[PDB]
Amino acid sequence: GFKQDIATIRGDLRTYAQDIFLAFLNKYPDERRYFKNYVGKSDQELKSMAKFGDHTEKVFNLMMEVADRATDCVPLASDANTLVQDKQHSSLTTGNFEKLFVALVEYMRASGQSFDSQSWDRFGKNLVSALSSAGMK
Ligand code: HEM
Ligand SMILES: [C-]#N
Repeated sequence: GFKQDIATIRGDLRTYAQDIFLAFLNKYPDERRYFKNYVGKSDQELKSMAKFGDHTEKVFNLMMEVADRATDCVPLASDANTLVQDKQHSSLTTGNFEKLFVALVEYMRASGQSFDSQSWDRFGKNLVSALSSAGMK
């Protein structure tokens, strides 16, 4: 279930973080231009970049924290607010986050692993709603 998935993802955090983030940029190429140092690089070129590994680790580390603090796949309003008030995410709309979770849920289904994809779908949707409520457009 959801709680086991957080353990699975944490167990190989860099590998999952990089793969899902890559699935996200490739499915939604417009989102690549938010990350200027990732423009014009192939999957393996990005995986050879130290800063890509580091960034993706930190993102999925935080996502797992929010997921672990969540009750029944609903994240904390203060966790949502953190994402909304952050300098780096100030010029985003909830649409960017929705796309990340589509790519994440798709990835889970296409993998061979027994991920609880429906719980991650709910989690994504509840996070998006919590982002709107905190003032994200
Ligand atoms: C729940 C989902 C997300 C989480 C948990 C998250 C978290 C983070 C964190 C912790 C950082 C700082 C990493 C560091 O210190 O290097 C960061 C950077 C950033 N994120 Fe996100 N993020 C999420 C979704 C998104 C989305 C959907 C976008 C837009 C496509 C986005 C755009 C950015 C940008 C532009 C930066 C700054 C780039 C840089 O470090 O040079 N984030 N994010
Ligand atoms: C943030 N990626």
